[PDB]
Amino acid sequence: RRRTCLPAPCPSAMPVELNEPLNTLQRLCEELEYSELLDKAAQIPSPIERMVYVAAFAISAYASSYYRAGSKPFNPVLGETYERIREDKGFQFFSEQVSHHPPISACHAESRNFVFWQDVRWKNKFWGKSMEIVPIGTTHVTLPVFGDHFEWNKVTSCIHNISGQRWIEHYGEIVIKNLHDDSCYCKVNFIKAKYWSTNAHEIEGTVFDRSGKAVHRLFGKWHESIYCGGGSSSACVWRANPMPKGYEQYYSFTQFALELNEMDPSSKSLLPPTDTRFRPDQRFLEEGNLEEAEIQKQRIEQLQRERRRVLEENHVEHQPRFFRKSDDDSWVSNGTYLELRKDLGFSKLDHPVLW
Repeated sequence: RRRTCLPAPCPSAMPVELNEPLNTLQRLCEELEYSELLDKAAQIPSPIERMVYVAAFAISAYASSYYRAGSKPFNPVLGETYERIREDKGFQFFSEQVSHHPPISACHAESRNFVFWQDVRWKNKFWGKSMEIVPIGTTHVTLPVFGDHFEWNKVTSCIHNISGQRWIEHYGEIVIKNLHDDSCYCKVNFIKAKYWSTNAHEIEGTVFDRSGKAVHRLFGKWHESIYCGGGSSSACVWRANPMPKGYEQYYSFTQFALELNEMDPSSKSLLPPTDTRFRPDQRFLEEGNLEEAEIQKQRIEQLQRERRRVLEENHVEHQPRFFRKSDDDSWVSNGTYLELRKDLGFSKLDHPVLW
C-alpha cells in the first residue's frame, strides 16, 4: 500500500546533491520507527521492567542514522509543518518548524498507548575534516495507563571523514527519568569508538532503583540489537528492522523513511498547505531532477528571507500555528493540529505561503 521506491536512484548554501529528500521534521518522525516498544511498555505493570523498554525506545532512535552519513536532511523553512497519521502503527504525528534563527523543530504524536513529543535544536560545527552535532532539547513520553511521564536527553553525534570513507558515531550519556515515579531511573552510555578497533557503536546502560542499586543492565549496538540482563537471565529487547533490498539506491533509507514523504492522493486534501509533501525541491530530488531541485531550493530560501525581512520591518514576531512556547522555553502542542485536521478546518488559519 505504501511505496517501496523513489522514481529515481540517489545521485552518485548546500548543493542539493548532498541532500536526502527528507527534512528535520521528518527525521523526528523517524524516531517512531519502533513505536511498538511503547505499546509493549504500556503493558508491563512493573515500572523497572517498563523502563527497560522505554530505554530501548530511546536507543532505537539512533539506528537509522547508521547508513545515512552521506546525506543531509533539508532545513525546513519557518512555518513549515509535517504530519504522519499511521493507522498501522496506531499514532498521529505532526510537527512544525517553530524557529529558523536559530533552527528549532517541534513535534508531537498521539497514540492510544502513549504521547510522544519534543522540540530540538541542533548545533553543527566542523572540526577539521569532521562534523560535530550537538542537540539541545528534551524528549518526552507519557504512558497514560500508568501515569508515566518519561523524559530524557539526546547525545552528541560525529560524522567522521566528511570521502566515501565517512562514518557517523554517537557518544555521551542518556539519562531517563520518570517524573511521576522516582522508584527507578536509567543511564545509557553511548561509547565513543577507539582507533585501534573496528568495534564501534556500543551501548552500555543500567536501570537503577531509587537508591542507585543496579537492577538491569542494557548492552549491545545501537544500530543492531539491544539486550537486557537482570540476574541469571537475559533477553533481546530490541533489534533493527532489516534494510530493504537495494536500499542504497535510495539514500540508504529504511522502509519507514521511504514512506515518509509519499503523497497519498486520497488524503492530500486533508493536509494544510505548509506540509513538507508539497515542498517542490525535495520532490524534484526524489525524481532525480537535480537542476530543478537546486533552483527550487534556492527559491524557497529566498522566499523565507523576504518573509523574515517583511516581518521585522513591520515589527511582527513569527507565530507558530500548532505549538506554543512553555515557561521552559520548550515548545509544546497547543492542542489544535489534529482537531483542525479532523474538522477539515485548516482553511480557518492564515498559513504562510512557503513555496
